[PDB]
Amino acid sequence: TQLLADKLKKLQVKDFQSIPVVIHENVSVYDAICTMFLEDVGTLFVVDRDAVLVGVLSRKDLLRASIGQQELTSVPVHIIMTRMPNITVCRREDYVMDIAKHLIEKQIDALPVIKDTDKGFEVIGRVTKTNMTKILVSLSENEIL
Amino acid sequence: GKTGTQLLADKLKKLQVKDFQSIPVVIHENVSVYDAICTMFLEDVGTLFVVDRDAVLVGVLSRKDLLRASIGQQELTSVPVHIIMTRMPNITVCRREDYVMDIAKHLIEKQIDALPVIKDTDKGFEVIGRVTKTNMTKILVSLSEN
Ligand SMILES: Nc1ncnc2c1ncn2[C@@H]1O[C@H](COP(=O)(O)OP(=O)(O)O)[C@@H](O)[C@H]1O
Ligand SMILES: Nc1ncnc2c1ncn2[C@@H]1O[C@H](COP(=O)(O)OP(=O)(O)O)[C@@H](O)[C@H]1O
Repeated sequence: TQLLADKLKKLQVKDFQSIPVVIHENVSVYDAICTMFLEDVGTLFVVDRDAVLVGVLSRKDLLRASIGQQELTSVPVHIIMTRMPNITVCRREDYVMDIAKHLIEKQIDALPVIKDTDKGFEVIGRVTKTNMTKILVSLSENEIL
Repeated sequence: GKTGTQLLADKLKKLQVKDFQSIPVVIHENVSVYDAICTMFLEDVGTLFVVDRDAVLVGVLSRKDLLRASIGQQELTSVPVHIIMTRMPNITVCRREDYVMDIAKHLIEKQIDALPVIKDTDKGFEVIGRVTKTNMTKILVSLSEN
């Protein structure tokens, strides 16, 4: 059954990514939490003015913040975001299997799908445990490839 | 089925929760929102299950449930979690003998991350395990290594 595993290891992000949810880095912690409920997501991708990736913000970053009791309404998200270097990203041609393992090796719920531009790492989707769970329902229902 | 991907599908459909579950992380219903937020970081989970004086399921709590609460206009941080829990009977649960992929549809269709695994007792559901999207993602990985 090794060529079957081979073939799964070649499913690509292109086909299984969700949209990106992004915020500007100069947005407040309060505003980012708001966006989190409006978009009903679990991770936000933080961008700079033009509009390259610069960090990420999970439910736990924000909860940590709101329990910290700084002036939330004034406090910009670059203060608390997880920053570049230093985020696990992927690209549309990356294999979902690899991505699944990163999500496990690194215990995070989502990766950003970036694109190498003449601006930098721009954000063009996400891939998350939900995507993985969907790919896993699709296979059990024999609906892939 | 006739094909490789069909046989793969066939085994996927036969996997039961009992073999793909994580420990339950469980709090009492008279604990504060603040304590819940702490337990949540301590145990490093995204869903706490809430039980009563008899150890019987009474609700769930997600990370966003507690985020919403901790920034409510009203002070909700000091209040008991039963004020703010998603209550029974509108919690979706599962049992050891349930098929994993039946549970994967529920996670997706109902748009939740975890289902408590429970045991029927004459007094209600006893929490005996956790099933989440992390469990699900591990099964995918295993497909590629195994
Ligand atoms: N793609 C990522 N790359 C690097 N770090 C991340 C990434 N996504 C989240 N993180 C950080 O790692 C932690 C894990 O958060 P995550 O697993 O998404 O959910 P949560 O914090 O809601 O339980 C958070 O501190 C988050 O900011
Ligand atoms: N197993 C469940 N059954 C019923 N409701 C749940 C269950 N798990 C979570 N919920 C509720 O559904 C909403 C979404 O939960 P979930 O996706 O798990 O976390 P979050 O709110 O961080 O996105 C929350 O209000 C939570 O109380």
